This record gives sequence, C-alpha cells and structure tokens, in this order.
Amino acid sequence: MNNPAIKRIGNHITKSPEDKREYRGLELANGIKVLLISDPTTDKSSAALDVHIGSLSDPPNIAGLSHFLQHMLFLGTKKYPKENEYSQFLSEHAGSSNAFTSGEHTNYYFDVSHEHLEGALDRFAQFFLSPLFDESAKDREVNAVDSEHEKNVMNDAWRLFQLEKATGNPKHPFSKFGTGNKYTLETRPNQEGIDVRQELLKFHSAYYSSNLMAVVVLGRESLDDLTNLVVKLFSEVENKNVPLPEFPEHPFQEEHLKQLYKIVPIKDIRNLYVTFPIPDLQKYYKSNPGHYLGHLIGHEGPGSLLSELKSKGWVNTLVGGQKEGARGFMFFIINVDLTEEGLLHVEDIILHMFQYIQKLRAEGPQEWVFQELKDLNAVAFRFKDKERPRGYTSKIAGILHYYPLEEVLTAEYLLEEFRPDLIEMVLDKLRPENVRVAIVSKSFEGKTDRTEEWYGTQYKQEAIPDEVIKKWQNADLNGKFKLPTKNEFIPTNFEILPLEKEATPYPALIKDTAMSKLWFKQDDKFFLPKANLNFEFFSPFAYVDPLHSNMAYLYLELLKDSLNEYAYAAELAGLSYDLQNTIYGMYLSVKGYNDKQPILLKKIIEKMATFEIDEKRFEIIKEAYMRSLNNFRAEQPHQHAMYYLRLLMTEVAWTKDELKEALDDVTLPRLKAFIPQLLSRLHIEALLHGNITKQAALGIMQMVEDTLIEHAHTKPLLPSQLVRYREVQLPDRGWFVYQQRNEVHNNSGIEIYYQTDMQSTSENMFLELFAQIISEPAFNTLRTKEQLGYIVFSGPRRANGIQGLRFIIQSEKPPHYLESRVEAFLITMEKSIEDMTEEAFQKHIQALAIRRLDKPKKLSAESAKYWGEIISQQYNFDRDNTEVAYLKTLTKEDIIKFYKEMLAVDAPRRHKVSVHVLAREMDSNLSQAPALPQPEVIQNMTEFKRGLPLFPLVKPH
Ligand SMILES: COC(=O)[C@H](Cc1cnc[nH]1)NC(=O)CN(CCc1ccccc1)CC(=O)O
Ligand SMILES: [Zn+2]
Repeated sequence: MNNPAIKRIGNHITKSPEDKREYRGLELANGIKVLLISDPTTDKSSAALDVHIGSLSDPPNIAGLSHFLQHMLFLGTKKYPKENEYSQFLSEHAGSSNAFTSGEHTNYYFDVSHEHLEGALDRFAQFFLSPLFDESAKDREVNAVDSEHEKNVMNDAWRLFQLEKATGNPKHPFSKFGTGNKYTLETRPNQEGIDVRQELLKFHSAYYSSNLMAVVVLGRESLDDLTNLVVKLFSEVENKNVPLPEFPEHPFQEEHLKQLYKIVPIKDIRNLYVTFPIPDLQKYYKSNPGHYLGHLIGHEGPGSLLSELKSKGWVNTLVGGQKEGARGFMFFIINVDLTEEGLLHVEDIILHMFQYIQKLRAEGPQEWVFQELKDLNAVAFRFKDKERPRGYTSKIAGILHYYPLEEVLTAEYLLEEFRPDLIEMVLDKLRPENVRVAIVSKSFEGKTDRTEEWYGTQYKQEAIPDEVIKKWQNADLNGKFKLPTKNEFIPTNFEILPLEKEATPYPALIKDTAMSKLWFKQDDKFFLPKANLNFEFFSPFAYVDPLHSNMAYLYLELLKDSLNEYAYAAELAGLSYDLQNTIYGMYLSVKGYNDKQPILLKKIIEKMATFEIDEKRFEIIKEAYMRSLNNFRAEQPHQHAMYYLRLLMTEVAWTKDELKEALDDVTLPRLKAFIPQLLSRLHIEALLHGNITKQAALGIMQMVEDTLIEHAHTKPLLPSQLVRYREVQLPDRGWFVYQQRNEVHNNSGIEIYYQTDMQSTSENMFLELFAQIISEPAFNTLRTKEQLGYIVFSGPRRANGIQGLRFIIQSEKPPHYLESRVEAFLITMEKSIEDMTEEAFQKHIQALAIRRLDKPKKLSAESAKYWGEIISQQYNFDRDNTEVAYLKTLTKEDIIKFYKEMLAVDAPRRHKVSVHVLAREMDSNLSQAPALPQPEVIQNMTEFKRGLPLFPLVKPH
C-alpha cells in the first residue's frame, strides 16, 4: 500500500476524449503539486517547474532580484558545477530551455529528446536544491539583465506597463521595478555594502520552498515510471513552509481614482487607456463574470461599442475586459487607438463608453449569452489542438497553483455556473466615480511636467474636472447600441469524414491549370473537424513599384476593415482568416472548423472582387499607414540590421523611405482603378488540408476561381510571368559592409552573413550541422562569457533558395568590435571541432536528426511544412527523411573541409556581408581575433546590386 514520499494521488484528471495522452496528478509529502503526462508517441519530453514567487516579493532595496535569481540558476549547481552543463546537455540532446519571472511566479521549462528525460530532469532538479551562484558568474550575468532592460527601455509597451505601477500607491509592492539592472543589481548594492551572492542565497532559501512549487513532467514512460522519477528527484526539496503572499489592498486607492494622464510616446501612436480597479475574480472562475462582460464590451459585431466609435471616425480598434493584477486585485480595462479626429473627442468617447455600460445595466444579465460562451468553450476544449510539450508543461505548472488537480486541464475552459449577481457586482464597479484615464500622443510633447524614474517617460497628471465626471455619470441610453444577436457561425457539424481509398501521405497536385495549382491532402493524422485552406494569388502588379505596393496594402487593409463586423462572429466560432499583400501578390489563409469555412471564404472572395471603398475610412487607414512606415525608425537595432540585409540581398525590394514618399501620390481614384487592374490577371497556388474530401477541395478551389471570373473578369497569367526573385551572388574572398544609425535606441545592431551555395541536400546538411555544433557554444562564448548582449543569435539563413550562416547581436559595444569577437569565436570553433571526440560528433548528428524528424503535433504545423515546400517552389515533401538519411553520412573531415572552403578567415570562397547599425550616440581574458581585410563600404544599394551576379533559382521536384 502506502508511500512516505507522496501526500496524495488525485482521482481521474478530466481530459478531452480526443486527447490520447494519459495523466496523473499528485502532491508530494513536501507539498509540491505535480502533474504527470504519459505520451508513448512523443518525440521530445518536457518538464517545467513553477514557484509561486516573483518580483512582487523582491527586497525593496534590490529591485529585480528574482529576474536576477532566475538568470543565475542556469549557471551551475553543486551537483553539476560546470557553468553551462545545463545548456550544453540540452543542445546535445535536441532540447532547449527557458524561464520567466512575473509578479508572482517564476516558471522554468525545458524539452529534450525523449531518451534523455532523466538526464535533462536530473540536471534540472538541481536548480531547486543547491545552485552555486558563482561569484564571477554573477558578475558577468548582471550585464545580460542590464541588457534585457536596455532593449525594453525605448519600447512604448514596457514604459506604459511600468508607468501604470508608478502612479498607483508607491507604498504598494505593485509599484516595484521587476526587471532590475546593472545599477540596481550591482552598482547600488555595492554602494550600500550589500553582498549579492548572500542576498541571492537568502532569497532562494527563504522563498524557493517546496510548498510553493508545482512541477509538470511529460515523457514517454508509464505513469508509474514517471511517478517514481519525480518522487526520486523532487522529495529532497526542502519544506520551509512559507505563507503565500497576498495583496488584499488595491494599489489604486481613492487619491488615484478620477485621474488623467497625458503621456508622450516614443512612436507616433495615439491611444486612450481607460481602467477601473476591481477585486480579484479568480475565485469566480466557474462562472467567470469579467469574461462575460469582456465578451460584451470588447465585442466588434453589429450593434457594438466599437461599431459606433468606428462610424464616428474616432477609433480604429478596441480591446476590453479583465486584466490580471495579483492575488487580491484586478483591473477591468477598455483601451482604443485614436484617429486624428478621435484625439479631440476623448471625452465624448468615454461617454459613449459609459452609455454602453449603461445599456448593460438596463438589460440585465443574459443566460443565453452565458450559454453561448459556455458552448464555444466546450467545443474549443474537446477539439483543442494537441500542444508542443514545453509550452504545455510550462502552462500547466502555472495553473497547478489555482485549480484542484482534477480540473487543471479544463479549468480555463469549462464554465459551469450562471451568476447574474456577480455580473451585476462587477458592472457596478465600472463607473466614472472610479475611473482612470490615460492619453498617449505626441501632442503632449513639451507640455508635461513629470518623469518616470525607470524608463524616463514624460507625462502629466490631473484630476478629471467634477462636472466632466457628472456628465459621464449621467449617461442616457443611446440607441446606436445593441447586444449581439445569436452567433450563426457556431459549428454544429463535427464529423470526421472517412479516409478515402486514394488518400496520400503528402499533398497531391490534384489540379494544374493556367488559373491554379491545387495541392491537396485529406488529414490522415489528427482527426479534428478542422481545415486549413491556404492561397497564394500571383500578380506582378502587387509589387511592380512603390506606389503599387502601397496600393496593394491599403486595399487589403480596407477590405479587412470592411469585413471586420461580419468576420468577428466567425472568429469567436473558431473560424479565422489571415490576409495580406506579398511581394508576389496576396496571401489568404482560412483556418478553423470546416463546418462553416465555405461560407466565410465565399464572402471574402465575393468582397475582394466587388469592393466599394468608402472615402472616410480610406483617409484614416492611409494616415495610420504613413505612421507605421515612420514608426519603423523606432524598431530595435537588430531588427533594422535584418531589414537592411533583406533589402541588400534581394533582386527587388522597395525601402520604407521609398514607400513613404510614394504614399502621398495615392488618391482614392488611383486605388479604385488599381483594384480591378490587379485582379484582372492572376494565378492561384493553393494548399487545401484537413477534414475534407478531394472533391470538396476541387469545388472550393473552383468556387474561388468562379467568383473572380464572375466579378472581376479575371484571366490566367502566363508561365514566363510567374517570376521569382533571385539572391545577389557575392564574389569569392569578398567582404562588404553597409552602415546605418539607429536614431531612437542606444544600443547598436549587427548581422553578419557568410553566404554559401544554393540550397541542396548536401549544402543544406553541411550548413545545418555546422549550425548545430556551434549553436550553443556561440551563445555561451558571445553572451555568457563575453557578455556582449542579451540578443545573440546564430544559425542558417535562407532566402530565394540560397543560404548561409548568420550572427545577430544587439550590444552596447561598437560593431567593428562585435565583428572581431565573432571572428575570434569562429576559430575557437574550428580548433574545438578538431579536438572533439567521434562520439561527441555523432551526438550532434543525432541531435540535429531528432530536431528535423520531430513530428507535427497539430494540423497547422503540418500545413506549415507543406506550405514551406510550396512557396519556396521546391515541393520536397519528404525532404525530412531524405535530408536526414544523407546527414547520417557525414564525418568530422567533411565538416572541416566545408568550413575551410566557405567560412574560415582565409577561405577561398568566403562571402561575407555585414550590416552595421550604430547606436544613437556613436559616430564611427579573451581569445585571439584574426586580422581582417579592409571591407568595401556599401555606399549605395542600387549600385552595389547593379555590380553583381544574381544566383539561379532552385529547381522544383
Ligand atoms: C475574454 O474576453 C473577450 O472576449 C475580449 C476580447 C476582445 C476585446 N476587444 C476585442 N476582442 N477581451 C480581451 O481580449 C481582454 N484581454 C485584455 C487583457 C490584457 C492584458 C495585458 C495587457 C493588455 C491587455 C485579455 C487577453 O489578452 O486575453
Ligand atoms: Zn529574462
């Protein structure tokens, strides 16, 4: 019978009957809540742990101490003391790992190839028993956290997030600064005689208690096997018995209500943030009052709040509902963006907001609205897509802290109790008497008197004038507002059509005309009543010039905007659509339950081909678009660097500058005329994949075609017109540099690309294995050791069927410097491939192998792979076996010669391009950096491209 180490074993853990995985929860004797997941099919295994502490519990005098502790647990324990044993064990077993710190949680998670769960899990458990917090590790890692912060500093969503905490009761833990930085984590602690290693030990020791812990483990093993496992490694975690922190006081007290903030953004954006404090509804999770209201306020359908603000040309988008706080407090929000006009009618927008809330009081709670939500959640739950295991374990570790073992799977889905009282109760808190208002606009530039300490946000604070409050308190009904009616998009037909006699393991080309290639597969794997239908429409007029490119965009935005009201129902019924312009024309994906898919598709194509612009909206979207083109100048440095490289290496690319200038030439008449033009000749390549038949698929594709013919007069396009763009071919021994300044951010950015050959079976596996071998050593040398940045990335590049190696770093140090530390790195690397065992080398193959052979867990992931094969026009649907088969063949020498031919500093075929993005402010013991040739500075994009060969395109299959 009984077991000393276990306190209890829960009953049946309720699951979806479609979910084949097996489950067992339990609580150890030390009080760790643990959920076990058995999946005999799984390629990777995963575990995650979540501690119920986070930054809300930092010592007041060392801000960011948990985010810091989180970074430090990866860096050596007593039992596995080598600084990077954890990240290197994973790299070599096809695993990865991350962690995050929120106000009340620290969540640690990883996956690994299924054969090394134990390996991975043992090294993992150590974090929670005896981390070393190595003194020189602490010294180094403090930079990476400073860097986490630098990137967030000029980011308008982080600033807002912290500024909110800075305008509530500063006495409250909510007002803490949870990232931390160099200043707060070493400089100041040094100044104040604080011994940080000790403070870290103390905190670990105080809060990392077993009672406050939840663990999830998903492996190939039996439930009995997993039980013994988790018991073995986790029972020695000590029970220091800490009470869980509570925060029953809202941090927004009287003095903090009826306030208005005027805030300057970094980007040119206008939004209005309306927020009421409310209690913590978490306990009401079985009826879920704030969800019911969120559904209603946030609704986008006919009759809705957004409908009206949108008609009045005041706001373009709206979000509303409950927003988490911590144990003891929540918020209820309603935030909109703001048109130019909208910015001058903020008071009116808030009235409308209250008129709408009034309409809800007048109408009472609605059992049918609650039923609808409920029915959707039961359908959603039953046919949920099966999840990637790392994400799943991370997620359930969190909610193990909120729900009885048995409801952990279903808690966030199944609604059970109708509560008109709670609905009323929450409604009665959404009142002008206790509202806070924030306006974010460039107009407040110059006229603010305040500054946020951490990010440096300029703002102004005021009381809402008392007659403004009254004016809102007296919100009449407004007849422009209605509740939503019954949702017609709700699926009722869930039948999984039987697998057909001619069904195929990969998509089959089942139609091949001048108008359209239709690739097709009935689903042989997941069996949920869902499908993905993907179309590429080709027109050469979508990207012919900058103006045409602008026009394609606008047109597709306006169509989406026109369709929103109608599409929205569909979206809540789990039928969604994506639609955007490409450098080849347009892309249209429709995913979800297949039951009403045909209807939604039809409406989209019908709308596309019969489109009637409305002057007023065109004017608003044009203006939004201009701004976002401008706002690019405020993306982080490494994004700039990637953007430039794309511009540099493609045959044809229209810069942001060129699009911006060309935008003013875009009048309503020119657009009206462009749309029929663009739809007159097309070609469609489509992937239809899911719970659908061959003849359904031909019918759906014909339907699309037939609609465009009937309404657009569309005609086929010629094969010689189906043109793909080529990548620039760099010369042997070549090295070019292109330099720009990031005017917003104070880091610099860099991308370094070593181009290699076209993609091919052998070229692919060379580059890929090289990647794998250097993957974690790069991170470990360039970040952990040399602490060059938070952002440090290396891996294959691929575009236009060509490929190469890239490095991406965001750093405080100049790029000339970044370059050489990579170049030093690359030698450490040849010279340590020489040194490695044959086994180490085979492990690497094996790891890359599992990684590539990892089976899609859900329809759209499989759809993705296929779609990848189709847009690249390689159609190599079984590439994974083929490429893997070949890879198993390679040897330490194969790799060295490849490296020596294409990569080493004095390689005969080194093709290096470097983008240097300099910081706001610049102007233009470690290994050995090789002396580098003087680069050719790229003066002018066009000229440089005029001066070089273009590669071929790759050949199909
Ligand atoms: C569940 O209720 C609803 O249907 C509507 C959806 C909607 C609103 N407007 C169009 N659609 N509500 C939400 O989406 C609410 N949302 C806001 C929380 C939030 C957290 C951190 C930062 C900013 C915002 C919750 C989320 O992010 O899951
Ligand atoms: Zn972090």
